[PDB]
Amino acid sequence: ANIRVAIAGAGGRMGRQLIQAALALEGVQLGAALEREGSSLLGSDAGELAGAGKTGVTVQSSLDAVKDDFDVFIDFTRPEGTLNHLAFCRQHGKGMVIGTTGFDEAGKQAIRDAAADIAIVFAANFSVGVNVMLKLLEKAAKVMGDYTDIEIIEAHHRHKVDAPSGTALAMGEAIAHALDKDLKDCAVYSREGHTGERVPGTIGFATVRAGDIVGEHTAMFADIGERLEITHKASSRMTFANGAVRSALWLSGKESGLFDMRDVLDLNNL
Amino acid sequence: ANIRVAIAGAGGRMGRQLIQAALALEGVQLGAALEREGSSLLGSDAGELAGAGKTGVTVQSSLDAVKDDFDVFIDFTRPEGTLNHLAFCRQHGKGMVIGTTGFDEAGKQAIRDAAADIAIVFAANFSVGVNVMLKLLEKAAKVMGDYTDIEIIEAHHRHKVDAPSGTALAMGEAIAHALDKDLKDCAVYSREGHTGERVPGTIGFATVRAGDIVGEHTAMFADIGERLEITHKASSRMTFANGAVRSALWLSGKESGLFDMRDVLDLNNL
Amino acid sequence: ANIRVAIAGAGGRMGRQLIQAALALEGVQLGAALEREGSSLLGSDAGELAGAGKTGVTVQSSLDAVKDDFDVFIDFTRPEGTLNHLAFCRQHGKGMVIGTTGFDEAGKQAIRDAAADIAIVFAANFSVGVNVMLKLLEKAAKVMGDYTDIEIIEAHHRHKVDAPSGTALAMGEAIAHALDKDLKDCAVYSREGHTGERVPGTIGFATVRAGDIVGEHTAMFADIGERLEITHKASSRMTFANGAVRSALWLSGKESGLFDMRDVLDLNNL
Amino acid sequence: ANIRVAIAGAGGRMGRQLIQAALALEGVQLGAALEREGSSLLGSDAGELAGAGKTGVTVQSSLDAVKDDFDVFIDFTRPEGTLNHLAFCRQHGKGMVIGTTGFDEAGKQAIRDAAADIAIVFAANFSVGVNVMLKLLEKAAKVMGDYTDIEIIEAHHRHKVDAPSGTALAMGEAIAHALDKDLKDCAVYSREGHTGERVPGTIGFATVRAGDIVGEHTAMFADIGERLEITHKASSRMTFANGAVRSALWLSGKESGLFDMRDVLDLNNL
Ligand SMILES: NC(=O)c1ccc[n+]([C@@H]2O[C@H](COP(=O)([O-])OP(=O)(O)OC[C@H]3O[C@@H](n4cnc5c(N)ncnc54)[C@H](O)[C@@H]3O)[C@@H](O)[C@H]2O)c1
Ligand SMILES: NC(=O)c1ccc[n+]([C@@H]2O[C@H](COP(=O)([O-])OP(=O)(O)OC[C@H]3O[C@@H](n4cnc5c(N)ncnc54)[C@H](O)[C@@H]3O)[C@@H](O)[C@H]2O)c1
Ligand SMILES: NC(=O)c1ccc[n+]([C@@H]2O[C@H](COP(=O)([O-])OP(=O)(O)OC[C@H]3O[C@@H](n4cnc5c(N)ncnc54)[C@H](O)[C@@H]3O)[C@@H](O)[C@H]2O)c1
Ligand SMILES: NC(=O)c1ccc[n+]([C@@H]2O[C@H](COP(=O)([O-])OP(=O)(O)OC[C@H]3O[C@@H](n4cnc5c(N)ncnc54)[C@H](O)[C@@H]3O)[C@@H](O)[C@H]2O)c1
Repeated sequence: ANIRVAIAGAGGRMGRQLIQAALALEGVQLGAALEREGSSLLGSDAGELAGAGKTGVTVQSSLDAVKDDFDVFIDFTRPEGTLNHLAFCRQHGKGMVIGTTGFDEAGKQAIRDAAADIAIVFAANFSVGVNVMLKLLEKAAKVMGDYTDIEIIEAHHRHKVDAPSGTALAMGEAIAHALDKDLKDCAVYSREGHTGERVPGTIGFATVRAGDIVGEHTAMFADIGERLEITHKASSRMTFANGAVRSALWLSGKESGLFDMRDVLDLNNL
Repeated sequence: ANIRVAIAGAGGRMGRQLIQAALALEGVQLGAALEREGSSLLGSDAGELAGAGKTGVTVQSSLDAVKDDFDVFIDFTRPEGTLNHLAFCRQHGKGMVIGTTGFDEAGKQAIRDAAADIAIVFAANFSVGVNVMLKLLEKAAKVMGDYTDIEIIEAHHRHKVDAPSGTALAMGEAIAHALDKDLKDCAVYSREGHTGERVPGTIGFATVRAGDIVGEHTAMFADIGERLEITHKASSRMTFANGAVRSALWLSGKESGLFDMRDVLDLNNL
Repeated sequence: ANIRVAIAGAGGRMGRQLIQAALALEGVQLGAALEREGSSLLGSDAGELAGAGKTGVTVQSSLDAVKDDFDVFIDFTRPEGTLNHLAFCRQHGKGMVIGTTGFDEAGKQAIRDAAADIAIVFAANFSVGVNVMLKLLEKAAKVMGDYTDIEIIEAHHRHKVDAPSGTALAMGEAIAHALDKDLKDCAVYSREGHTGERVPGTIGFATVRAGDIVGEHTAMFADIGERLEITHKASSRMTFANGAVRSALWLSGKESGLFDMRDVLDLNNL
Repeated sequence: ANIRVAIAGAGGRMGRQLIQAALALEGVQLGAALEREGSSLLGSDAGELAGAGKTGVTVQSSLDAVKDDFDVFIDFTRPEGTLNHLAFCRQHGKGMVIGTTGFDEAGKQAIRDAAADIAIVFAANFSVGVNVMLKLLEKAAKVMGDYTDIEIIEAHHRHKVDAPSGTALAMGEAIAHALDKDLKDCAVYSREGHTGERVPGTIGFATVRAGDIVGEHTAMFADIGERLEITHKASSRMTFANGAVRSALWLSGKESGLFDMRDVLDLNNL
């Protein structure tokens, strides 16, 4: 019952979860369900896709076709698709929640630029948990980070291709900044053979790849005699679907500006 | 080389660690080393006790004997001993770092009262780690605490007699307050047989007792799809010795008032 | 391409997973797909249900209807349903893989009795992982169990109603037997207030209930100076679907007898 | 009250623990306490060193001086020292428990050779826990190792110089053998940048270095839907002192042969 949303990528891993997350969320209605033209346009929506009910909400291929059908557009697709939707939403004040990744500089640039006519939440990671952990780790670095050893460990399924995750990296920068240094001057990503002694001031990263682990991140601050650990474990991708939808909702009343989860979660004044 | 400290309880589990912690700390000198009269007054100090060097600093039995020998008094003994030292330090402006526990109301009351003539740091738990975790858990409860399930797990050695630790309890109150409720209205300490379903809004506590674990505390905030955990592991009692000494030092320049670790660590503005 | 299986409960939480697990497994074909008569008999199978392909394999309501369609019958339904299927399979030598739980003594009794005419794998827990852990914990108890403190911790989602899980309980008995004692003479399930000291020889159990955790079990053997932990984490119910299907397959060539996972996994000679 | 032992290295990190472990153990008496000639020959033993009692047992510098004073010799010193003691014990049938590491091939060779005249327990790691875990991990690999991803994670204090520990390496070989392959053909020790996908069949190792962690080892076997983890956490070096002393005792009645913990712990028939 409020704000309607459109879900681009409706049959992809993220669009389904996004449908379930949307229904399930209150204060949000499911306006449109896009997919691209050429697929089996997998039975005009419903629980069709999102294994849910049925919903007279049926998947489509046309942006202008639905224009009056949603208020906020949520995208977890591909940079190229995004940029198109971006142009349309921008044309007709339609807010975006964007979680597609891998833009090039030009990519990102359109986004900030579309951001003065529409309201956009753009974020790398939409898990609330993760966004809080990043805030915590700062504080934490404030008082313990200094004199404590700092090591980040992250585990992911056997098909993740980049080591150490992007979240581990953000964790790393979050801290290094806190200590007001540069991640690049103090990071160590590998430890094989005779290393000699751990170097004070660095931030080691350890990386585990196995099974279907969706994502676990732990930050450690070790002194002599005690350890503080802050771990975030994602159990399923619903974790981002939930936080995308929460932000769609938060966009309510919002005319324009570029935002992220700190904005949504008000981690700022926190 | 600065501020000298006296260490009451010099041959007890805490007084040794406290000697090592003191030497090792910089900006602090070891002025006096008390024990009570009647013991083997275990070879007038040194590495004697604290397995350290030797130090022309030799253990004693007389408060007035050392009065000019230390500036700050650190006590991890017994309420009764404390109250005495308390009276002496109070007489002659001598600051206290107090970590003795188990006062009765009258106990605590003398303390606050001695607190207008001398400067005292009185704390239940002097581990920095723990004190930060407690600050974090609040913040955390702020944004996730609400709609997330909250469970505290703590492990301790097989001779701890009270379940769930005092730290778990403080963890619990730290949160419940954050959510602005009462720990007493929402706590669950045991789960045996047919419980039926977990009740939204409660804070379960699980308690593990085994071996020589000095102390591990984990707070969990579980949603559907993700978990944030904040764990503090004490590896040795040096963790409190360190933070007692850090507070002794912090007391420098301090005339009077009652304080604790939030004060020492400035967790306040944090 | 081999052995066909029928999946009773085809639209329940377990029957879908069981369909996916079956296709995906090799050396196994999907013969029949039952549901009971009266439901929306959720579109005669396929990826219909198990979000899979389509499969000319369509859900049904009639046991005799499919009799020539499967070789082994897999049941994760209700005791009452089971007992029926049981009678049919027993009539016409059809092997069972049974994972339905909660029989009464009479229940279990039919099962052992059907077991001399057909081959049945009956198990409480069909996760391979868990079945290995239970074997390990014995061995383990053999050499460390004795003089080490033993504590079992288990976490499950907020709608589990019985504390401490059935797996924790089996873990407990697995050990107690190893030490050749009785679980009932040495178990402790709760620890609230002044407990006094941990009692040598007992097996404490700690129980965590939160979010959507599907199931985590940890067994601890703590001495002075070291801890051995054996943890099994279920990430999704596919873990049992997989092991049910593996047993269906194992049943190949098997005329009759009652078996379980130790049999399937040959944990016996292990 | 039985078997006396001599402890070479009596003031080193290991010799003290070894004294405490010895007294504390029953069925073992403390015969001699060596150190080398030139040190402060730290007050002829007692709780002197091992912070224990006093013991008319006083530290020495002469092997022949004590020859009638102990039955079994325990060494955690240096290869060079070892080789000497080795020659003496060999001369006069005196059993050895050896935990000194870093021999060269010639080193090891003397040992096996001294092993036909005296009885020696020679082991890299004397923690019982670790020795059981290694046995478990085999079994485990037997049934799950194959099709599961295998990752070893180990943490150690900030002054350990070799990555991945020797225990992680032994863990690795223990498994690889189980699967009957070669550790060297399937190990991966580092994961930095674009790795591409995890390769089936390898054994990744992740390495954490921080604070004063004495040693934590975890072996993981991950499938789709479940994980089995076997973790061993050393809390203090007493863990090896205990197992050295247990082996000294086990040596009782033993004339000659080369042995290790599997022998002591009978992990063989296990
Ligand atoms: N930021 C976050 O927290 C977060 C989390 C998870 C994934 N993601 C991102 O979300 C996106 C979705 O990934 P996914 O796992 O759903 O995988 P996927 O392959 O299932 O997603 C592809 C989806 O996008 C649609 N799409 C592709 N190209 C398109 C085009 N040109 N025009 C229109 N529709 C197009 C596809 O039709 C499909 O629906 C990715 O960019 C991923 O990087 C982000
Ligand atoms: N607050 C913290 O973070 C923290 C942490 C650990 C322990 N503690 C507390 O510190 C204290 C020390 O415990 P401990 O493990 O050292 O055990 P312990 O038995 O070793 O401590 C006893 C010490 O106090 C001395 N003492 C006892 N009674 C005395 C008296 N009447 N007058 C003078 N000296 C006296 C004893 O002589 C001995 O030195 C306890 O109160 C404990 O509750 C606090
Ligand atoms: N042993 C294991 O490792 C294991 C693991 C998980 C669950 N289980 C068990 O498997 C079963 C399935 O649970 P579920 O989560 O799929 O939940 P569910 O509610 O989805 O399962 C019910 C399914 O059984 C069918 N069914 C019910 N009554 C029937 C009847 N009289 N005749 C025929 N069909 C009938 C329903 O139609 C439905 O398909 C339960 O008994 C559960 O205890 C066992
Ligand atoms: N195998 C195990 O499980 C295990 C565990 C821990 C350490 N270790 C080994 O045990 C040994 C002890 O290490 P440590 O931490 O006690 O450190 P350390 O520096 O305290 O040990 C040195 C000790 O050996 C003595 N020593 C040195 N050279 C000697 C010589 N030539 N002749 C006689 N005495 C001599 C020193 O006097 C001192 O007592 C090392 O080899 C270490 O690698 C083994």
